[PDB]
Amino acid sequence: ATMTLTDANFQQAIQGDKPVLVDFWAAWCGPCRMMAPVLEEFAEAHADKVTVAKLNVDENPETTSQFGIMSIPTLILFKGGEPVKQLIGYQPKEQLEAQLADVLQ
Amino acid sequence: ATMTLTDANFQQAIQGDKPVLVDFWAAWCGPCRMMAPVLEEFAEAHADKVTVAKLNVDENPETTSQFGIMSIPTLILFKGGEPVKQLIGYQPKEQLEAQLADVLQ
Amino acid sequence: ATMTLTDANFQQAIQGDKPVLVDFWAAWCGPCRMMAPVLEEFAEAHADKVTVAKLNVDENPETTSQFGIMSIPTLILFKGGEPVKQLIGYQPKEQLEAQLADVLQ
Amino acid sequence: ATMTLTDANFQQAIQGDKPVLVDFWAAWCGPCRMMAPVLEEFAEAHADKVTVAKLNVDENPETTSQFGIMSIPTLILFKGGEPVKQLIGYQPKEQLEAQLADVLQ
Ligand SMILES: C[As](C)(=O)[O-]
Ligand SMILES: C[As](C)(=O)[O-]
Ligand SMILES: [Zn+2]
Ligand SMILES: [Zn+2]
Ligand SMILES: [Zn+2]
Ligand SMILES: [Zn+2]
Ligand SMILES: [Zn+2]
Repeated sequence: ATMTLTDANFQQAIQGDKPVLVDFWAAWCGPCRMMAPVLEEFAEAHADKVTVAKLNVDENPETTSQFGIMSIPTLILFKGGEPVKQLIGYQPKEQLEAQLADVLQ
Repeated sequence: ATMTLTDANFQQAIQGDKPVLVDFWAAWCGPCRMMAPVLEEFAEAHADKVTVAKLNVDENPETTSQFGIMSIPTLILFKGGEPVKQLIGYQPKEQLEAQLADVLQ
Repeated sequence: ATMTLTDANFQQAIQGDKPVLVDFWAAWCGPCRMMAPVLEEFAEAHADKVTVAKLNVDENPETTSQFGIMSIPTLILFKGGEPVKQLIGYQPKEQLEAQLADVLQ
Repeated sequence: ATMTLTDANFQQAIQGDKPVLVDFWAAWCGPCRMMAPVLEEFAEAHADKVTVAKLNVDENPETTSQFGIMSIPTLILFKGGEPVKQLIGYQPKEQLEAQLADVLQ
């Protein structure tokens, strides 16, 4: 249920009418795998409030560099086309709920 | 030229006239000292469009908690009484300028 | 099941052959609260392989700066008095098992 | 003089004679470009004591995943056949000196 973003379609994605939660991940990132199902389900339950997207850092160096990613996983919540929150590391469902409580209001 | 905020006066502060760029810092912070001058100059050059302030996370957990802060430093531009943009880590002069050019007009 | 470390007793605590996992946490860190119980069960179940400890970054800026902490929760595994692993962010029970696979033998 | 390590020749390098310092990097890494000359010079000044190598995480997902890499860059010093110390993020030459020189004899 997650939208797949690329260096090419990134800007378009975040200029949308719904906040966008972007998962910066990689295949080599063990925690990212474990997190995928949790994020997918999170996406399914709140598609009415936020769009959850994923960006493969291995294939999109431009966007990853632009937002200064330092560690993988890293999720950035975009509102109005700007980064307003940056979640570092594994995010359990309870934290996604708590951190995006505002956009989910 | 850098207002000090606390849990007690924080709410009032972000409800002021000008947008407020809040630097959440900690004594253990790595690039904060290296950032102090950058923020001073930034404040000096944008006195009319923004108020630069600092919040020591070591002594103000409530606000730090509320805004889901995890990285130090974290800069959050408040406009409309809510975060409109957030930057983490060391932000040099030009990057600060490029990143904020769009939320200060 | 979890010893408390400070700037004053930190060096002594890591000066041994038995691995020590140090959770660098803060009062303002929501995730950290959610993880305390996961860390506690882990400590109890692997006391024979690793010593689990906590260091409150708000009160211990020396050690925290020494190891270059940038975000909170950060757990550092020490072996032979040197940091051999830095786990960034929330660590679910399974990630702790995976990540510390080596020491758990 | 730094070696380029791959999933193919990785074990062969870290398993032998002298210590091996591996720089896990990525094209999107912020401080990696800046760190390149620093790693090269530190390597030369301690060539008898350590072999310095680079591993692109994108191109070599297996080794990256095996060592639980999360932050880019991550430096891991291998002794015998295992990690004896890890550093994350940008490191100027004097920090590589302060952090690794003593552990290299
Ligand atoms: C061996 As030297 C020049 O780093 O003291
Ligand atoms: C500073 As040295 C251990 O390379 O003589
Ligand atoms: Zn939900
Ligand atoms: Zn300007
Ligand atoms: Zn176990
Ligand atoms: Zn030296
Ligand atoms: Zn010397």
